[PDB]
Amino acid sequence: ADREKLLTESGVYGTFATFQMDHDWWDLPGESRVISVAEVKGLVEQWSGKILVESYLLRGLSDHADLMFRVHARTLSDTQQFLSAFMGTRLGRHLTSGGLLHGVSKKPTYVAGFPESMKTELQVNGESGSRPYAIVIPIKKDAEWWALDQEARTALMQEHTQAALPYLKTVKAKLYHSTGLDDVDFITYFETERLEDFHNLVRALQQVKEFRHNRRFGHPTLLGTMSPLDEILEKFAQ
Amino acid sequence: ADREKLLTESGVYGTFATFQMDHDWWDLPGESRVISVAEVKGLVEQWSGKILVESYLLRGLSDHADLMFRVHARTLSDTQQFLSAFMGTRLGRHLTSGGLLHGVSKKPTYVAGFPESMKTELQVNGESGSRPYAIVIPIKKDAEWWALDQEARTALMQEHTQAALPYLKTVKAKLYHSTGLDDVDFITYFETERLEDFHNLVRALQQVKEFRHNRRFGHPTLLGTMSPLDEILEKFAQ
Amino acid sequence: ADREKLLTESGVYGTFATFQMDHDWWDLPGESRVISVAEVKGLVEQWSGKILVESYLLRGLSDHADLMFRVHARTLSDTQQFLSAFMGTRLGRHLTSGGLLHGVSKKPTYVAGFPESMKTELQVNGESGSRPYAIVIPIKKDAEWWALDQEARTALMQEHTQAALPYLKTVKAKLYHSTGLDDVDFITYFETERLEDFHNLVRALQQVKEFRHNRRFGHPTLLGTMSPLDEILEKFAQ
Amino acid sequence: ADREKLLTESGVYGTFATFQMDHDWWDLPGESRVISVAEVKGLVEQWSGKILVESYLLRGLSDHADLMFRVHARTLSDTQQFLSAFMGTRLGRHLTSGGLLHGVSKKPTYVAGFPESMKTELQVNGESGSRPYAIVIPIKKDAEWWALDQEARTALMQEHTQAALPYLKTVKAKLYHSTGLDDVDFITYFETERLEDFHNLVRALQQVKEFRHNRRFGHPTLLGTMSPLDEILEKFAQ
Amino acid sequence: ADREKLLTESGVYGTFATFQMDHDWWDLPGESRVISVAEVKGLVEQWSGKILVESYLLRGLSDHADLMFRVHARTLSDTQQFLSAFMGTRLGRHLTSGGLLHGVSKKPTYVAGFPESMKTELQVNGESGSRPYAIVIPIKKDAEWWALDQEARTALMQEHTQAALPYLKTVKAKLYHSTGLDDVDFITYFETERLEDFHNLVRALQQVKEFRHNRRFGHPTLLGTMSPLDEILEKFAQ
Ligand code: HEM
Ligand code: HEM
Ligand code: HEM
Ligand code: HEM
Ligand code: HEM
Repeated sequence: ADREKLLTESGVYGTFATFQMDHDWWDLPGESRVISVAEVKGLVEQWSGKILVESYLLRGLSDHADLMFRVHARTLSDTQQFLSAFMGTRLGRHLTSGGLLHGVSKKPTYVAGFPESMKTELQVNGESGSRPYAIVIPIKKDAEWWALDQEARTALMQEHTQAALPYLKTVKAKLYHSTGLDDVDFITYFETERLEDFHNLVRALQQVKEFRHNRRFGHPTLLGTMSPLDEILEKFAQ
Repeated sequence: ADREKLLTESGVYGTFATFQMDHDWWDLPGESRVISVAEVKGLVEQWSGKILVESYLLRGLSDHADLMFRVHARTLSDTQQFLSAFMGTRLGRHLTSGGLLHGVSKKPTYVAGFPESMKTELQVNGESGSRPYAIVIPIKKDAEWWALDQEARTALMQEHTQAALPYLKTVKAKLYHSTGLDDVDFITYFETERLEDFHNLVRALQQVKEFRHNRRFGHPTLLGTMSPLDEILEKFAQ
Repeated sequence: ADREKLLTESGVYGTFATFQMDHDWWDLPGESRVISVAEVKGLVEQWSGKILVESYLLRGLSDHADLMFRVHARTLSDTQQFLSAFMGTRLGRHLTSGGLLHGVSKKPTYVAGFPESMKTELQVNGESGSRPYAIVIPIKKDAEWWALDQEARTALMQEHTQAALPYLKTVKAKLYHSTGLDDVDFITYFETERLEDFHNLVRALQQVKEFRHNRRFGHPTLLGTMSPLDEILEKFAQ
Repeated sequence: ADREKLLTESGVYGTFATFQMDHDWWDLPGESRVISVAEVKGLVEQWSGKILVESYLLRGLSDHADLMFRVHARTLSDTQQFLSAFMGTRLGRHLTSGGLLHGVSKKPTYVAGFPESMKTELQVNGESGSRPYAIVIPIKKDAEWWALDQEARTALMQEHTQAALPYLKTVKAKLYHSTGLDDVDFITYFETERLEDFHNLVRALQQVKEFRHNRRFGHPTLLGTMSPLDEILEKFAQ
Repeated sequence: ADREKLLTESGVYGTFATFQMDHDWWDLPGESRVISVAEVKGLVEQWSGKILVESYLLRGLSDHADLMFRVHARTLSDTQQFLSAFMGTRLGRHLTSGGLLHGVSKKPTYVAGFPESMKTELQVNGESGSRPYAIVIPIKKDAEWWALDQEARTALMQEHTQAALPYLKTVKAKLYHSTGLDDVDFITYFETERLEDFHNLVRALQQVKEFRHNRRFGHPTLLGTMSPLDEILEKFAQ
């Protein structure tokens, strides 16, 4: 059950790591490539004790990116060790590291102050399907947002949540608190089988006032398809 | 007829994919290059069932770009599969992927609220010629735009449309709704045999108020000439 | 006389194309380099029917640039074909394409509304010398500029023109209308034997109000020396 | 004891130097790599008279960076000579230099003007552990900050200090005065065993008014693990 | 004495050229590298008639840069010819050219309008030492600055000069007028034996009003050590 503990509980660090495959990877024979896929596969299993790693095919959906990992760990030391080991494998040595972002999952700041009916809706179980699309949008808030007192922010966030409620059924959302660990305040992560819903979700949110306090939004916006690592890697060994 | 259903109907995803050819492609003999063009040509025909692909020569018109595809598909899964297959062909292995943008085609938001005579003019058949120039300008709206109510935006869009009406006859326009799928809100796409008209069209639009709510406009602005894939690729195999 | 028709008449497209030579070019023997200069020389002659090409030594004057062409053509199709052919020559295959900008030459928008004495001074023949320095500054206007009515813009332009009049004799100026063909509204081009004069010219213009409506100015500012192609290329074949 | 004099005394220059390992490093045999690690190790020891160098593993924590040095020296001349020597070693020749920033340590400008109890708290010994995480955030103040008089700035800094006091015990902080030696005003450096606390510390500080006078903040924000040089380099010679 | 005429007189153009050494330079044997240093050394002496060149070790002090020349010439033609010949030497062919900026030295615009005591202090001889640190900060003024009349700017500059007077003794300053020749208005250049003083100088200047009319400041800020060309190049041939 500890797999779920990393995915839901607070205190857990989440890292998003992007990679792009070099040209000269394909100058390697398909034999050696398949051997290299085995190494990576094996390294991940070795770390299955200390961290949970999920993989996404970004190739053909996000610019300048083929692969993303989402890594859950209780210390970033562990995530560092893993990612460094990964980048050291034969396969990793032909990758170019793109972006890298960290944030901790936390007990919610505002939700207690929302009405009880809104709390009930937030508990009712949302999207949960196999091989969803996944989106990742990093966000930095403006100075104005921190200047507001708690009551003001709580009210703006209630408005946010209200706009989003109709999309709970078809879009799963997870929030990571990132300030100080890199150049952004939050990493937002989403899963959905229907991208048009996620698009409508973001359009709904562009109406709420809070959404203009986002000094940075995307850059990049990462789009991909969530899949087992073997499947993604096996595609590269052809 | 399903080819036109992808080009006109709502719900269809449109992807714009840019590529640049490596120096070392030309270090390959003209024989192997012509072989490689056959592979790509064949791959596209294999996907002719599930997607429609159109090609544009950007070399010599847009900076740092040789080729662009506009890809229509009902799911971005299919577009992903295609693009990844493409990038894997021998030809694709010597390409560097530039930008990548997605947006869904939608039933119009404001046009119902326009006067009847304007609706008639929008129906009257515009530009439709062979081997036109094509332009692509990605756009992100400012926060102020979303703060406006529906009535205010409808009025601003009627003004936009009015400015553009005289150009219907010589410029074809298509709009893709992109928010959430990448870093922009819209992808605008245009065809014309006379670039002067398109330039005059944009100047006319720079007068309307709405046009200042474009927090981002171009970067890149892509200019090319639309042509059959064999013609473009054949040029690279010389 | 048609050479002058391309340089002065309206409707003519002007393209500015920058290039930088790769390190590995020099790894080629001086024999092959001279052969390659012949090929380029020959290609230009073959296009002398449909376009006019002029060349500028940017090496040592503009950062990250060795060569610039200014190409006049009546369609960008023809400019595309040429530049693509050029980039295909053995010499072109060792070049890295820098920036690329287009604009059409047009009948003047404001000059009719100026006083008659100012019209006469604008007619009086300015600088025209061999092997001048050449400068190219791209410009994008701010939203405020388009919000102004014609009367306001004509008055601001009369002020611009007034500031510039004393420099007509030692600086030649040409303006290209670029909006919609790339990320800028204008391409400005100048020739002078005395760079201090051009520097004073720009200083004089930084006083006029209109000059603060330039949301983008330069980036890059291109400086070079105008010369026959054979002389530039010959220098690289040593 | 002079090691501590460099780390705490005023007048001492501090340099932060980032590096990333090239792909072709791994194309060298493990033999030669181990040789190369010996050379660097030896160079550092030769400079142990004139400078103190500390090392941080950025690989897997900061994007596009594997290694950082923090170098203390009494002249930047010495730091120059060392870094240039380092970049010349065989290992250094397969590195790509990322960012580089300098600042001098100074006697505090505002702390004398704080209340006595706050001064006592600042003296009380904070975090001091082995192999901490390290963070580095470069900062540039806005024009408004310098326009304030000394009294206004003292008051805003007292507020900053207050917000940060609870974190003294679990976060060590060091400030370098950087204006004029590069494009920023300050380099901030931190050590902590608990990244959660650092994150909370930055959140607490986002409430104070002074924190909005930071025209630039991060870009990059550097995150790593502090460790002996032999251990980091050893990792690369596998 | 004409060496000093280029360094002090008006009308003289000054060019700042930055370079970085390729990895593959060190793949050349130490024999060939020392031969290459001879070539460059000789080329400089051949141009000793027409231009004065001074060299600076940027490696280890400025990011992404190893070498800088400051070149004084009466025409930029001569600077262009030199730099191009330089970049063509075997040594220059393994260099990557970084930034490049030009500006003319001019008779002062405001100093006549200052009080007489301030004029006397400006005459009293400042810093002049061997092998100083050198700093170069490019500056672009904001639109507001040019909107001001001459009296306003003279007053703002007197305030600048007053803030700076105490540093005349330990910092030498030189100003180049750059508008129109590249993307900035001024190139500022400084020599000092004590970097702490220069830092304090810039801090003192950050309090004057004029200093917030700098729309761009640095990017880059170049820091190095001034030395004979032999010594710098010799270091690279080891
Ligand atoms: C799927 C529907 C969504 C729901 C139900 C939802 C709900 C919430 C809730 C309840 C919070 C408050 C967390 C707390 O109390 O600590 C929150 C925060 C946040 N949400 Fe969403 N959200 C949704 C979609 C989105 C989207 C699409 C984005 C942006 C792409 C987004 C961006 C954020 C950000 C940046 C915060 C943190 C703001 C802050 O605490 O200062 N959310 N969301
Ligand atoms: C060729 C003639 C043109 C016509 C007839 C036209 C017409 C329209 C119409 C009717 C809409 C509203 C669609 C809806 O109801 O959702 C629209 C939207 C839009 N148009 Fe155009 N347009 C033209 C050219 C352009 C050009 C040149 C651009 C920009 C390069 C442009 C940019 C946009 C954008 C960004 C929107 C989305 C507005 C929004 O919903 O915020 N149009 N256009
Ligand atoms: C020889 C000195 C110059 C003269 C005589 C001159 C004259 C003019 C005139 C008459 C126009 C308006 C043309 C029309 O009515 O369509 C114009 C437009 C323009 N000029 Fe100049 N100019 C000079 C130098 C410059 C310089 C140095 C720059 C900037 C580097 C510049 C930037 C522009 C721009 C961007 C426009 C287009 C403005 C608009 O139409 O919205 N000019 N110039
Ligand atoms: C417990 C941790 C911290 C403490 C105890 C602390 C305390 C202080 C104190 C006392 C000063 C004044 C130095 C003087 O008077 O000359 C100062 C300056 C400064 N601190 Fe902190 N701070 C802490 C954390 C941070 C953090 C997390 C940041 C930013 C990420 C930061 C940014 C700065 C900056 C930029 C200055 C210079 C302000 C100026 O002189 O304009 N500090 N800090
Ligand atoms: C020894 C210290 C300095 C002294 C004595 C000094 C003095 C002066 C003087 C007298 C002028 C006006 C000359 C004229 O009439 O054109 C001037 C201009 C200027 N100085 Fe300084 N300066 C010093 C340091 C600096 C520094 C550190 C910077 C920036 C890093 C700087 C930036 C400028 C700029 C951009 C101008 C041109 C202002 C304009 O004409 O718009 N100066 N300086």
